[PDB]
Amino acid sequence: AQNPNCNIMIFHPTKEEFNDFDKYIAYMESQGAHRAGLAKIIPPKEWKARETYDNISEILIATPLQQVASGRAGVFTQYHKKKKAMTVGEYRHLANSKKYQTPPHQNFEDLERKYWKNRIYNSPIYGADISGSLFDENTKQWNLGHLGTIQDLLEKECGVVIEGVNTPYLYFGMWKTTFAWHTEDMDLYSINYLHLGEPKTWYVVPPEHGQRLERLARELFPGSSRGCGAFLRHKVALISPTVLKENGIPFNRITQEAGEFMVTFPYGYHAGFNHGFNCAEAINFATPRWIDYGKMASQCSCGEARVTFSMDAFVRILQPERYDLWK
Ligand SMILES: Cc1cc2nc[nH]c2cc1C
Ligand SMILES: O=C(O)CNC(=O)C(=O)O
Ligand code: NI
Ligand SMILES: [Zn+2]
Repeated sequence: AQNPNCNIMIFHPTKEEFNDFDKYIAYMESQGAHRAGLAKIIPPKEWKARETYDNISEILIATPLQQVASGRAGVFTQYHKKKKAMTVGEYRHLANSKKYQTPPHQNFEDLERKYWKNRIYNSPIYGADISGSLFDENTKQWNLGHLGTIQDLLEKECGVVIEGVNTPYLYFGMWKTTFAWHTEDMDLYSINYLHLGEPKTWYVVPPEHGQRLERLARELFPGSSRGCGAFLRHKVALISPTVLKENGIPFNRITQEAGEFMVTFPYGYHAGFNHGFNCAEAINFATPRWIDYGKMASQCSCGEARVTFSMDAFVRILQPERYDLWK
């Protein structure tokens, strides 16, 4: 078996290898990349997402989210308080203000220490889940707005035709902005391109060990666990690497820099934080190997977790018992 220790692998495709997206994902998996739950892909040196990021300041963040923490430094939840709309230019200015800017630090490790020590005492503002794309329409390779759709994957594999669409989201971050422990909707893959700005640090649990994270989460957030059989779907729970280590949970970490892709694999729990002002674009996707994970995906039915229009069809076809129980 390839990659038995479930290490995060880093790939450097040539421009020739960067032409066929599906083929390269399959190649990464042939090398065991999926066992980690997360992989980094550094694009060919000749490749660009777009010519410049010069004129993005007029993008609107209709509903910026203030991420307010509760708990202790290594075990906390966050809720999102909606704020008034602001442009990306205004958001960038806010991110660089004295109140919100990245503190002095020695290196990524020092900054990581500061994040876990001090995160809960601040409430950074995140621009999340903004439908759109910053890929130039003429970018032919790894254009996250031009991927084959999950609906077409399901149709090719299973012969069922379903409603629904599949488009990218933009994420504008600042220092300490946080993404909670989660797998993707329907335990899909995701791909994430860091367009510009400061780095993003990721933590990930190997898919084969996901239940270990679930069990720890039930112990650490016992009320939440009683309220919902899949409360990590709510995307509000954080657990630090120190607490994971103390509880013997297998995980890895890596920092993504501007110009790099990350892929998360089916049922790879991940969490992380932004180092400073940045912009990422992400979208879910599927492969034939995903289908069995989609069938097994745990669902929130307490009502807290958002179920998109397109998710409906996934549940209806892959999980008809769970769907009927909904209805
Ligand atoms: C181990 C395991 C547990 C799961 N629970 C939901 N999907 C799953 C997929 C795997 C692989
Ligand atoms: O970047 C973020 O804020 C969170 N992104 C993801 O969880 C992802 O791409 O799968
Ligand atoms: Ni994700
Ligand atoms: Zn729930």
